[PDB]
Amino acid sequence: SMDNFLTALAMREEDNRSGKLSSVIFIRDRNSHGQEISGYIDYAHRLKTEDFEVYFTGKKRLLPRPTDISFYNWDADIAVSNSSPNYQVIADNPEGLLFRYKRDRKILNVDPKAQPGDNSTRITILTELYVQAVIFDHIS
Ligand SMILES: [Zn+2]
Ligand SMILES: [Zn+2]
Ligand SMILES: [Zn+2]
Ligand SMILES: [Zn+2]
Ligand SMILES: [Zn+2]
Ligand SMILES: [Zn+2]
Ligand SMILES: [Zn+2]
Repeated sequence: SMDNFLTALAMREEDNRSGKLSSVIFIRDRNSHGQEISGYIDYAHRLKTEDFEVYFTGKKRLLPRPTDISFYNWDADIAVSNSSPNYQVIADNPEGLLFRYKRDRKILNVDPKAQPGDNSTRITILTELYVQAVIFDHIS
């Protein structure tokens, strides 16, 4: 069933689809072969390309992938920044991991504890689904 995580995504689905809101989902967890993974997911683009019923009904867990905005698997020596339709990866250094929302050109600092940026909020989701889940919400 849905805990805080899927409820949070369900609450944001309509506005992500329509473009009123653009959410980036940070998940740190593990793959199914015992390695930690983390990465940043463009929620609106995933909605556009996948039937989210699979996730809402618990048929599959949402997880970050190498094709997402950025993705890490330290055990596997993988760290990639492919960007996404809605976000460009613009910096990654001690001052922050920075994405730019392409439509409005505003900068998001997407470190899991970051001060997120203009018209962005960050919320940690308490969920048993993942080691850490953080949602950044950008109001365009
Ligand atoms: Zn798209
Ligand atoms: Zn697409
Ligand atoms: Zn739906
Ligand atoms: Zn999948
Ligand atoms: Zn490890
Ligand atoms: Zn940090
Ligand atoms: Zn706002």
